[PDB]
Amino acid sequence: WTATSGSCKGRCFELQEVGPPDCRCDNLCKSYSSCCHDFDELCLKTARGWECTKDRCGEVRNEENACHCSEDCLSRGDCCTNYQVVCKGESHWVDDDCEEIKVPECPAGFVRPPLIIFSVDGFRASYMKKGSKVMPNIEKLRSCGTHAPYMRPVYPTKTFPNLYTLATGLYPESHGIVGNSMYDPVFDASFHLRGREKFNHRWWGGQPLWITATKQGVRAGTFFWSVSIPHERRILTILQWLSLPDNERPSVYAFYSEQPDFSGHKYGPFGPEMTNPLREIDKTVGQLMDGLKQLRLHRCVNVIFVGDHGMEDVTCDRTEFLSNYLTNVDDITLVPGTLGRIRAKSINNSKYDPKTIIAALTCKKPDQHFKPYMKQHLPKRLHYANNRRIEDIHLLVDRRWHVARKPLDVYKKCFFQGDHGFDNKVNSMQTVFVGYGPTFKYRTKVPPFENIELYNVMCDLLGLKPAPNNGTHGSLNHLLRTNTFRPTMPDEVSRPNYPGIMYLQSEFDLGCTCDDKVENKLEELNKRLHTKGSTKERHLLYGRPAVLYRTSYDILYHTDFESGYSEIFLMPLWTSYTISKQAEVSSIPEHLTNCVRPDVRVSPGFSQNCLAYKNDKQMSYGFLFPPYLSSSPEAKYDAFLVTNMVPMYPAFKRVWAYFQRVLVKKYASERNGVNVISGPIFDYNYDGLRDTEDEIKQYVEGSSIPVPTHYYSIITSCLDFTQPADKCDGPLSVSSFILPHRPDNDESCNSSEDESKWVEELMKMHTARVRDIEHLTGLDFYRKTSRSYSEILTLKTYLHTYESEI
Ligand SMILES: *[C@@H]1O[C@H](CO)[C@@H](O[C@@H]2O[C@H](CO)[C@@H](O[C@@H]3O[C@H](CO[C@H]4O[C@H](CO)[C@@H](O)[C@H](O[C@H]5O[C@H](CO)[C@@H](O)[C@H](O)[C@@H]5O[C@H]5O[C@H](CO)[C@@H](O)[C@H](O)[C@@H]5O)[C@@H]4O)[C@@H](O)[C@H](O[C@H]4O[C@H](CO)[C@@H](O)[C@H](O)[C@@H]4O[C@H]4O[C@H](CO)[C@@H](O)[C@H](O)[C@@H]4O)[C@@H]3O)[C@H](O)[C@H]2NC(C)=O)[C@H](O)[C@H]1NC(C)=O
Ligand SMILES: C=C(C(=O)C[C@@H](C)[C@H]1CC[C@@]2(C)[C@@H]3CC[C@H]4[C@H](C(=O)O)[C@H](O)C[C@H](O)[C@@]45C[C@@]35CC[C@]12C)C(C)C
Ligand SMILES: [Ca+2]
Ligand code: NA
Ligand code: NA
Ligand SMILES: [Zn+2]
Repeated sequence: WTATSGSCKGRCFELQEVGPPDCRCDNLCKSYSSCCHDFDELCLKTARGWECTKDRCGEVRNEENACHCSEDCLSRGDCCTNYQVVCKGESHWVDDDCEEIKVPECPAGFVRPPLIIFSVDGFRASYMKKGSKVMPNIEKLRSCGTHAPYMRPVYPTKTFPNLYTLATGLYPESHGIVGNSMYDPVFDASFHLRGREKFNHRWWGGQPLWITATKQGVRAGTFFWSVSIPHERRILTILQWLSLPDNERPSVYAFYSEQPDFSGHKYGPFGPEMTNPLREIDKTVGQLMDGLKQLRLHRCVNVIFVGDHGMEDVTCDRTEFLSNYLTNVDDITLVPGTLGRIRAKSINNSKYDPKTIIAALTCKKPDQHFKPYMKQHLPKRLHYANNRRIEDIHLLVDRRWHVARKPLDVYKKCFFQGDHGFDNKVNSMQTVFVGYGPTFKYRTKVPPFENIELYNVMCDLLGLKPAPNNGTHGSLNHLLRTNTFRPTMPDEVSRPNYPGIMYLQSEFDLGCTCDDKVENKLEELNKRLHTKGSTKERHLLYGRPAVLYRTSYDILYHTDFESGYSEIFLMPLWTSYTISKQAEVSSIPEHLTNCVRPDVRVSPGFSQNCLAYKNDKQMSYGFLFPPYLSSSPEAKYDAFLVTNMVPMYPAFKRVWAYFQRVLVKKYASERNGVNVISGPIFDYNYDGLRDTEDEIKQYVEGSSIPVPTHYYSIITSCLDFTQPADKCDGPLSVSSFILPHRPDNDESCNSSEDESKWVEELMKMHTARVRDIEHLTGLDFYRKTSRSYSEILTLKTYLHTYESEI
């Protein structure tokens, strides 16, 4: 109930939302069906429209008017935004040359530059350039401020997940808004765009910017606007709040536009009808900036112009139907569209089996335009698994397509030409970022980055301490003139042992064999030097990764590679080696095919054993440093050490061997040498974080050899590729992957073909940020470079996406 009997007189667009049943006068009251009876009359005036005219200049104040053209209007703070242009011979903000804002130029009583977030729904990255002709205010912000060529949204690329990621710096799996539609099995409640459940606070996790601000004594505007409030009124209301006395004035504001998304759905991202929506958004930006200039705030406020996701061509006829694959279609509930989430229609149906569903949706049609996954097998870069609101079964849909349950869902439930929601590395899903103001840099282009990072920066812009979040604070310091955050490297927690030769061959009862018995102070002193780390500066180029949790591990040096070998997990945490552009690939020799050699530095009791592999009929093994890339026949023996071995399913070995034999050398040819760091990952609870020893669900049969869920590699080279990776003067270039360690290649429909037709495609899908590998391993890389730490933080958040140019 709401006793809407109170009055909004003197309360229009109040910031403090008042409690039931007292009627509300804030920008969300309409949405809660809760506004006082006179809210429209007093708060949403429209008379005479939104622009001053010559005949209105110096008029007598008429309180009925939407905005004012009278002489008192500037002090009152309620002029039309074009008032000084029409009445005082001033220029529009867009028509002024840009001039660098070296310091804030704010009126007295401003304690810090305000922040205004201007968020546009469905604003595809390529609109900045393709629409630049019809967007002159936006184009001036972009070209005069700091911009990225694009900004990467989170998966799924839908409105609510992304708008709440912007506000919190969290992945959807962490903030809990995992789609526009959700079922929470614990609450037994459903969340939908239309309905009352979405208003319930229990859905919304983490700590959004407005709560962060409020809790730290920084006043916030109310971020969101009921759909019926026209954009011109939203702008005028922001400009009003900015004219409030110092003790009442908010320090952060948001404007939100439903466009161009709304038109994009109807017309496609580039439908000819899309020009007018882009003009309209630009006019709105122009009104803000003229209004700011009027208040002498246009060289004082920081403005972020930011989108939530882009828009793709999607029509009705490009729909896959689950009824075409499954006999049992009415036994499931599907959350459909540009992603699929499947669960049992009924909890009482014990004939429901996810395995049989996955199988029936796996590579069944030539051009099948979706791919099923259990959620833990989704690419780790998506960070889309650790929430009970995300169903176990997921359909990753091809761009341009939809999945649906049955044809009747699609013609009896076409209109649309655009949609979004797809994999967040798809070029059409990319969105925009522009920062303009005293705190941002001047005419600066910054590389693409992810929207998870912005929360930290908005906290920085406001002098707030950010809540714990998934950004990497400092990785966007290069966007900023001032207010940078100077993080320090985490302290290493465990220090390594450096074991020498401590064990005789006969102490090992591992069931391994090696034709290595075939046998000089020249090279014998030389190879002892190699075991002491004499070639380490070649193979460990950025220092050793720091271990950020308590554990017991050994650094092992070899001619061709260095490693940090875990005595707990019985295998390396990391293996680091450099391959020059001129390195040669050799074969595994015949007499070494099945060779595994004990490592005299590491006890039997801390080693793997070959018997365990012989007796495990599902498990084989691979090597982290590839034997194919030994520097010499003699050095090749090091690669067959039991301490270089890791468990690998035969299906996975096909992937790994092709990577090691073919791709590494190829990368070295293309990048002028590469430094590779490889290693296992264990994430049995799919939370994106390194498992402790007690969390491992699977071991090599009869042993304590834990089976990795994933294998990573971090491949680093010189950004300036005319310098060799090992002698690089400047910035680095990286790409990385996290490959799921799976006993089949069902993910790859083409896998019965030669690896050259499917392995690289698999690896591209499982591309990763170094930061992702860090969360998953508790390692910190790039500890010793010549580079600034913020620059290394940026490198660590880099994702190599393999998409062609935006
Ligand atoms: C991205 O950034 C975020 C934030 O930095 C990272 O997420 C954090 O990860 C931490 C480790 O997983 C986690 O710490 C846990 O917190 C528990 C208390 O949490 C409550 O309070 C906080 C703080 O205000 C609040 O934010 C939480 O909100 C979550 O939960 C509600 C659920 O309704 C949601 O509304 C909300 O969206 C959020 O959900 C998300 O997180 C939870 C986990 O908390 C997931 O389950 C959800 O799916 C969703 O992803 C909470 O309200 C605390 O109880 C935990 O402590 C247990 O575990 C530790 C391990 O060290 C152990 O020492 C403790 O003793 C304790 O164990 C006991 O409970 C066990 C399980 O019940 C049991 O097995 C034991 O026997 C013990 O009895 C834990 O410390 C932190 O909460 C989240 N924060 C957020 C905001 O999500 C995230 O990791 C980052 N991602 C990446 C890839 O880096
Ligand atoms: C849980 C908290 C919240 O604030 C919860 C808070 C984040 C939630 C509660 C209400 C909510 C679901 C609104 C619903 C109506 C919608 C509008 C409309 O449909 O008329 C509009 O079209 C776009 C938009 O999607 C919109 C405004 C929102 C967005 C998010 C909101 C504000 C704490 C953290 C304070
Ligand atoms: Ca884990
Ligand atoms: Na085996
Ligand atoms: Na296959
Ligand atoms: Zn949309």
